[PDB]
Amino acid sequence: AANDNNVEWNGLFHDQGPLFDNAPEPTSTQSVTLKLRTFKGDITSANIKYWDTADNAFHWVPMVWDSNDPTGTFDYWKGTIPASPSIKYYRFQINDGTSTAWYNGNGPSSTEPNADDFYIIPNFKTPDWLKNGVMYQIFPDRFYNGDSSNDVQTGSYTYNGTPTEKKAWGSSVYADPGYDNSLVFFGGDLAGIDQKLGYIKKTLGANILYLNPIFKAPTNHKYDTQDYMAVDPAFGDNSTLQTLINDIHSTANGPKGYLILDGVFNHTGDSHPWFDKYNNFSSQGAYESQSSPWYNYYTFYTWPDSYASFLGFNSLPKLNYGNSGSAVRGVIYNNSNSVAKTYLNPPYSVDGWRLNAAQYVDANGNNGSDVTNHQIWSEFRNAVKGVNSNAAIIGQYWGNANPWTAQGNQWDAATNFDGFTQPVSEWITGKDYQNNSASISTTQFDSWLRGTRANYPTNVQQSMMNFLSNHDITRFATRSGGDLWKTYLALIFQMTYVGTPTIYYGDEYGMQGGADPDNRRSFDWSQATPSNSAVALTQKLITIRNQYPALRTGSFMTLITDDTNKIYSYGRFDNVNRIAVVLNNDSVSHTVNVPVWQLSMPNGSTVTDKITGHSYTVQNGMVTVAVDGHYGAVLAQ
Ligand SMILES: OC[C@H]1O[C@@H](O[C@H]2[C@H](O)[C@@H](O)[C@@H](OC[C@H]3O[C@@H](O[C@H]4[C@H](O)[C@@H](O)[C@H](O[C@H]5[C@H](O)[C@@H](O)[C@@H](OC[C@H]6O[C@H](O[C@H]7[C@H](O)[C@@H](O)[C@@H](O[C@H]8[C@H](O)[C@@H](O)[C@@H](OC[C@H]9O[C@H](O[C@H]%10[C@H](O)[C@@H](O)[C@@H](O)O[C@@H]%10CO)[C@H](O)[C@@H](O)[C@@H]9O)O[C@@H]8CO)O[C@@H]7CO)[C@H](O)[C@@H](O)[C@@H]6O)O[C@@H]5CO)O[C@@H]4CO)[C@H](O)[C@@H](O)[C@@H]3O)O[C@@H]2CO)[C@H](O)[C@@H](O)[C@@H]1O
Ligand SMILES: OC[C@H]1O[C@H](O[C@H]2[C@H](O)[C@@H](O)[C@H](O[C@H]3[C@H](O)[C@@H](O)[C@H](OC[C@H]4O[C@@H](O[C@H]5[C@H](O)[C@@H](O)[C@H](O)O[C@@H]5CO)[C@H](O)[C@@H](O)[C@@H]4O)O[C@@H]3CO)O[C@@H]2CO)[C@H](O)[C@@H](O)[C@@H]1O
Ligand SMILES: OC[C@H]1O[C@@H](O[C@H]2[C@H](O)[C@@H](O)[C@H](O)O[C@@H]2CO)[C@H](O)[C@@H](O)[C@@H]1O
Ligand SMILES: OC[C@H]1O[C@@H](O)[C@H](O)[C@@H](O)[C@@H]1O
Ligand SMILES: OC[C@H]1O[C@H](O)[C@H](O)[C@@H](O)[C@@H]1O
Ligand SMILES: [Ca+2]
Ligand SMILES: [Ca+2]
Ligand SMILES: [Ca+2]
Repeated sequence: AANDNNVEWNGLFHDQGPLFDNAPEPTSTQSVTLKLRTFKGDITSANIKYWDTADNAFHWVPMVWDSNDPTGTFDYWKGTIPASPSIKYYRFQINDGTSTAWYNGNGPSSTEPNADDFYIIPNFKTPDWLKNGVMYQIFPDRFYNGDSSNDVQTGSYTYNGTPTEKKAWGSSVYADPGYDNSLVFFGGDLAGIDQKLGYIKKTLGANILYLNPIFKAPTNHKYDTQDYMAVDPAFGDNSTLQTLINDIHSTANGPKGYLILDGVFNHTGDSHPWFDKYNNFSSQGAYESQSSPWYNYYTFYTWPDSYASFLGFNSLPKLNYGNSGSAVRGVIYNNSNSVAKTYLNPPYSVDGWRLNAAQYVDANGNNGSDVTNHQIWSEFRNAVKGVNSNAAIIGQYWGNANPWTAQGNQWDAATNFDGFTQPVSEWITGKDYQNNSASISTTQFDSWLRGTRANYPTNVQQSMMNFLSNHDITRFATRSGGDLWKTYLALIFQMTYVGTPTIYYGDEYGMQGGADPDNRRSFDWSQATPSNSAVALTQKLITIRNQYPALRTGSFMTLITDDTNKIYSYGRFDNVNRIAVVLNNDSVSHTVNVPVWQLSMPNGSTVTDKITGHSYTVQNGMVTVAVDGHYGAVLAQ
């Protein structure tokens, strides 16, 4: 490069990784020093332009040359944004004579952007164990029956005039005639999970567990809560939970673990004593009497048959959060003996909550996604973080969760459907996560990922729940036609991308299943061993991620987007590590010349494909590696 009235986008780069930001999660008193990369001697001037919420105006901070990278290929321009309590957003204006280019969260641009600027949210912190961990999701009843004595039997009890049905382990999940899909139980419980911690924390290596509902409820999924204060008898009791939490936190059976619980706070089941539609309690619920001490916990349009609920389901009456200081906000999160704080406090001390249907939480029966909804979650945050500043908060949202995270006063992250699940699904399987035809090329994939990451602050990005699938969508293995290689590719990408790798029990070995409830089959433990290639790779990958901080909290730079050969290469890097990931989304093999010079990997230095053990030597900024179709290489140094 040179001073030639031309700013070369290729050399330009910046994100909030260690090399470019010395304060990614600053306090009110820490200033943020930014570094921008450009080809050596490529520009003439560069400036940081930031909008400060303090005075609603833009501010200018001319940058100065700071240094060259070890390979003398790039320049690092420096500039500092002053320390203060206010949220700020910035972008860079890069000049080279008569040529100007802009750069922000969405990369280089010819015209000045007005959205996707980088974020600086003082005092906003997301739990680092979440950024650096690997999560494992479990749908309780279908993981492992560790205690058959608490098993729900056929006919044990009935719900809304329908007996429960028990299935032999491994059988189909669909209810037989006379029964209901939501009342089919396989016997999965807490003792079961406790007995299989070794497989989770050692065989795989995951250090975080997220469980679907485990509180008293009549269904098998349990989102129709009957009592948040008691573990459903079928899964055990509260002391069984205490034991499990102790074994999860234990460092004597593997790495230190963390437990995240599903919080269904937008509604309750219709059989919860506060509502008591079927009169299962001597107390009087809202449905039973307009005098009920809990009458105002709900919204009735025409008492008692017509009332607000979750998406029209009468079994899920919607809670009325009213205004600040309301009884409802008290039992859910404000009171020390509320659902949220009870489990966050001893003798439970869980590590976080997954906010179910979080966007709908509101007052008076409205559907949220408004001021009230956001006011509630920001109070929810103070409450949780007041009890444990390291307790994670991850909300369920299928689109852009920027409105619930970009101000650092609500959730730490969100279920990454839009930023991970969908793009990965369409790129590798040619299907969206509902299994309908939807394909995207590599260039598109890379563009989809960049735009979605730009929707969130860096610490949020690094805390997003990235799963290939879950209890509400179809199995990745099913969307791929059983082609286990597509699972390999998915895993390698998932374990090396930005965000919390999240495995939905079964995906690690390639489990199938279509739309609910078929996406909640019982875990086949004969497949749960390294003899299964998917499992072995999963474990291998998890070890690799835990080995390099760069894969968890490092920068991310796109390296190759080849739609012809279907090759995707990106680099994860920081002050100490440079890692080039090369993915082959094609069905045949391809030899790729990886431009590792982009990550400043010195010539003559060696790299190692952590996935095969095979080592390579960097020569002329490149590294040639052969990669099978639907597979990948993780060149690290
Ligand atoms: O062998 C296979 C090979 O061969 C071929 O395959 C063939 C196959 O052989 C054929 O048989 C054939 O099968 C097709 C499919 O048939 C299915 O059966 C049909 C049913 O018979 C029929 O009744 C049904 O019709 C309606 C139904 O009547 C309606 O009532 C309605 O029901 C919806 C839903 O209700 C209940 O859901 C529960 C949940 O289970 C429970 O967990 C909880 O939900 C909570 C969430 O879990 C939690 O995360 C949170 O979520 C909040 C979000 O909610 C909303 O998101 C929705 C989203 O909108 C949906 O798209 C989807 O993703 O679900 C999510 C989650 O709900 C909201 O939008 C978001 O914003 C929120 O964030 O909170 C909630 C609440 O707390 O509670 C709910 C409610 O109580 C039931 O339990 C559940 O089962 C049910 O689905 O809708 C259905 C229709 O949608 O229709 C089905 C299908 O037509 C079988 O069941 C299927 O398994 C089968 O796939 O054809 C196939 C061909 O494909 C093939 O050729 C080969 O390829 C195969 O390999
Ligand atoms: O901060 C630690 C830093 O210290 C040392 O760098 C000093 C340097 O010794 C000073 O000369 C420098 O002062 C000015 C300089 O007078 C001015 O001309 C220059 O203009 C910007 C141009 O900078 C160019 O970068 C480097 C180039 O990459 C090097 O190979 C070459 O030897 O030096 C130049 C800078 O002179 C850039 O490529 C051009 O496009 C720019 O037009 O700006 C500097 C600084 O404002 O101050 C430096 C303090 O940082 C060490 O040499 C350095 O390694 C340490 O990182
Ligand atoms: O979070 C909403 C919105 O915020 C955007 O940041 C700044 C923007 O940089 C500034 O130019 C404008 O005046 O104010 C907004 C904040 O209100 C961010 O760039 C967007 O992506 C984001 O959607
Ligand atoms: O068509 C399916 C094919 O996908 C490719 O990615 C794999 O390398 C092959 O082994 C497999 O047979
Ligand atoms: O369907 C394609 C689009 O899907 C979603 O809206 C993504 O957020 C967007 O980035 C992508 O372009
Ligand atoms: Ca130039
Ligand atoms: Ca059991
Ligand atoms: Ca009653």
